[PDB]
Amino acid sequence: KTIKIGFNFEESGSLAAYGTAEQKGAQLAVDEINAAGGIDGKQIEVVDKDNKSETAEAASVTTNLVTQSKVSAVVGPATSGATAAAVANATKAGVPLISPSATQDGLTKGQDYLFIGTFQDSFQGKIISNYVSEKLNAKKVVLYTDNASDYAKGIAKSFRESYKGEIVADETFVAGDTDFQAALTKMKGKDFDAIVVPGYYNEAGKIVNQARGMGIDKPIVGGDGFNGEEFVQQATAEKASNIYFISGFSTTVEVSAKAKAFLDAYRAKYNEEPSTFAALAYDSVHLVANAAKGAKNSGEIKDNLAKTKDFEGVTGQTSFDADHNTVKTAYMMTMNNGKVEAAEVVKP
Ligand SMILES: CC[C@H](C)[C@H](N)C(=O)O
Ligand SMILES: [Cl-]
Ligand SMILES: [Cl-]
Ligand SMILES: [Mg+2]
Ligand SMILES: [Mg+2]
Ligand SMILES: [Mg+2]
Repeated sequence: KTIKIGFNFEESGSLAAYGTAEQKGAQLAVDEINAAGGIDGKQIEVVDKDNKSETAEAASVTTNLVTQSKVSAVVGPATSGATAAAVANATKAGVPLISPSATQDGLTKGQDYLFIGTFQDSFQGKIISNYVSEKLNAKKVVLYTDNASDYAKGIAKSFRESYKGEIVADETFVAGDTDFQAALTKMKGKDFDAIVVPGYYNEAGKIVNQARGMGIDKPIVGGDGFNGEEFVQQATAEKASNIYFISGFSTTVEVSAKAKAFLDAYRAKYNEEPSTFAALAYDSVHLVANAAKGAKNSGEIKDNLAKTKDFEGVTGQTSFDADHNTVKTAYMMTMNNGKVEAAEVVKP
């Protein structure tokens, strides 16, 4: 027999770069585990569903995975809105759901069936404030945020709380926008030392593109939403200079053997570079597979995940606390000409 595992990922739509990276990293882990004999001698059977980057679809897909497909665990969604919309449906069926990358604070509170593989937005905002203040030496900044996003708003809230310099402009945009001219024009005529942009790649990359196009050269700093090659494609490699952003995976600073092995394996399998989201998803599959060893049913997989205190993976350790959260190493990436040239370990 087999062990059924569902994927619920943003494989198409506005968040596709994130979910597709996770699909690739998760599938690589499954393939390897299967080649090595499966779990308890059972092959992993994947039911891979695309949530289209939509919250209602993420919810519907979860119901179908847990009640029709009758999967034992779900990996994904990648993003916070979708994860928040999926959790109650997994919970009703008593199936654990692990999001490799949903950073919304408090998402796991009281959620016996939700696990989060990454850090939180409060942590991101604090790191951004510390970095722009102490490393970019910024006494004045522009804050430009996706107002249609709880993710972006959470990072912005934390940033404002921590930052002691002057926010000279606190402007907005919304997901789906493709024109940022008015706001950028308004910013240009003001002295500032950096622009902090909480948001996702479709908007952030276009913002970088347009800012640099109109002569704004100062540092543009983002949260984890800046990861991936689609951000660089939107910005264009030329304009993707003086860019800094948070990541949970680095190929150069304090690089572990597991990170090296994953980079090599992903390149061999896909002939592409992995993002931090592929790395987190690869670890999430291993966390579930390990938890499935000796598990008689889905509640036991959940219990076993909750007892995971010392897992070592591609993204360092995973050690779940009582709230199903794990501390994770974070890096501030330095990007020029669309390439990461430096990585610095950072913490609040
Ligand atoms: C892919 C994850 C994204 C960038 C974000 N951390 C979220 O929670 O929505
Ligand atoms: Cl553009
Ligand atoms: Cl400038
Ligand atoms: Mg398929
Ligand atoms: Mg000045
Ligand atoms: Mg090899």
